[PDB]
Amino acid sequence: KPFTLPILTLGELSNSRFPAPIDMLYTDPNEAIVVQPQNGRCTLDGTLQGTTQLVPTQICSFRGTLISQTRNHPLHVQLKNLDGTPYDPTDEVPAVLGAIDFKGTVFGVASQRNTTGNSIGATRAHEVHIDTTNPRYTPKLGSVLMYSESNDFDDGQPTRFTPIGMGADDWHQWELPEYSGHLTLNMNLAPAVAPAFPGERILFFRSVVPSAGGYGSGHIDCLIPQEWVQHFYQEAAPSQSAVALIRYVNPDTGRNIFEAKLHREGFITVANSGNNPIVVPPNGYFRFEAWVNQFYTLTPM
Amino acid sequence: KPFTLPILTLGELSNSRFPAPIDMLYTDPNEAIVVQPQNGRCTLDGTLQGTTQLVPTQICSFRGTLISNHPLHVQLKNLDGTPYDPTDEVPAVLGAIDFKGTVFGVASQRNTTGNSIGATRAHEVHIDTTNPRYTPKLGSVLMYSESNDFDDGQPTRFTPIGMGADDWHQWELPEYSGHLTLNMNLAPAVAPAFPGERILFFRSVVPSAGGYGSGHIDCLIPQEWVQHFYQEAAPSQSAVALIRYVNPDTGRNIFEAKLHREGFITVANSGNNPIVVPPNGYFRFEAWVNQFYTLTPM
Repeated sequence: KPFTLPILTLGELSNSRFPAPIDMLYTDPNEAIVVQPQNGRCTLDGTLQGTTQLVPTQICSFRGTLISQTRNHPLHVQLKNLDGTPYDPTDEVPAVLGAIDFKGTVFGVASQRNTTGNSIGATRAHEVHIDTTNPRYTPKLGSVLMYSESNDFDDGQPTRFTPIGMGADDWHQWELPEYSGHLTLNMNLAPAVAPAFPGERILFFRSVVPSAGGYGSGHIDCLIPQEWVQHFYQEAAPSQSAVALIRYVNPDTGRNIFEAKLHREGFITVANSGNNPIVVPPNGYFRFEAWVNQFYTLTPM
Repeated sequence: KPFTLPILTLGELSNSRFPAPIDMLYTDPNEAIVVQPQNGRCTLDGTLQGTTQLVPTQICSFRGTLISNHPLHVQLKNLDGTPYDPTDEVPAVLGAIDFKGTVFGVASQRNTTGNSIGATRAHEVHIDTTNPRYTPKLGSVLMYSESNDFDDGQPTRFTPIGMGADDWHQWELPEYSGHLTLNMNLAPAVAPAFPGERILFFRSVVPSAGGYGSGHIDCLIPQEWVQHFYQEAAPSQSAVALIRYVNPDTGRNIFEAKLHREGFITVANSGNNPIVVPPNGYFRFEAWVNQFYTLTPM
């Protein structure tokens, strides 16, 4: 079964680490870096890793039951899986699938539709935020702590968190949260990735997301788009080497814009050409060319 | 080139009319109906119709510039950032809300001009698509917010969340150009062609910001099918593709359905109780058939 990439253009792709469209391709203009995101992790032969799940509108969402305590009002959410199934802390995953995979304050909307009590079916929804550096951000243990200026939430009722953007100018998108709290280390992580040679840089799919105040830039970079995650998962094409050579191509004219290494682990490196941003045709997209090895030398893009 | 369906399960699929996961399959428990949604419209050979675009998180979103219950007049652009041309042969800007109701969400800004370039803000808003100023075909929509903390002249984004009031009519199209200028370039209405058949819907249950509204949004095919048909562009060998909902473990056909070339599904009405399907099941293409194929009662 031949390995293939989706033929969606840049403006037709979705971020795999935040529910947003892709705005541009991006490489670090200062240096090469090492990253370890947990959403948007899928090998080329279709193995999901980290906290990666398949629904693009559920990335960084939470689902569960509100638990009352004992101005910013605390809202403890006892989690279930985003697909409604019970959450099992013994699963070999870093946290509930879809959990926020970086340090920062994410603002969004928490909503409820009552299933028990005297008002079954009654609904409410208000802005909330989740600080993933809070010691009660414990999605591996099965709970997160939200905060809201509204106390209009019903105890014991189903509660969904939908993320919107930056709740504060405090994002560190490559710093993993402590999924089990201050005491216990992270486990079952998707591996860290980095260029294997000097002169190479990871190529990111960059989105710019909203912010509820301040001057935060709103950058979220993913290794592959969510549509690629869905594609590899379903195709499960055998990887014939550690490195697939791919080209950003103009499908109308056949012109090759630049070449890149698509690693079996599920991320892209390009040869550093080291200045100001990447210009690609809006009708173009990546196309698989051949299976190569690590000793392939990339032409500066 | 053979026709194929994605193998994603129900809980792995996205609604094509709202940014939400699919919750269940659904048919009308009383009668056959006629529907004409404008999002989630794609023929089996990959022709997008209506206001359908490809990004699943952008459905029912708006993008534009704030011009001037505090009213927020938004001059629209396309969701992919390109300018919006009202002369395009579309019912409205791609991704626009395609039903009558109050949709609540968050409006956000990041300043690009003035003395505070880069400054941001975001607040809950709602859009009443029955408002005379809901005119996404002309290129503008009116939002309302309890906060005044918005800067005019600045890029403005609306992200939908759910019901702003218990007033949804998901099959009643809005007046995209206002009370004037009846809708144009619409994706066609669809309905079962025979008695005893019903349209099979992919149903989402979305949030609500007050009241007892059910939150139902039904789509003809999931957004992943839209993306898949668009890329594959497999020629339709007949007007009706026979598909079966299968259990991949056992290979058992749970039920069969007609997948019409226009891009919607009908099943043989079996009356009673909501639909029981295994979590690991998915639709797969079986063969090309015609209108005279008799579906087994679902």
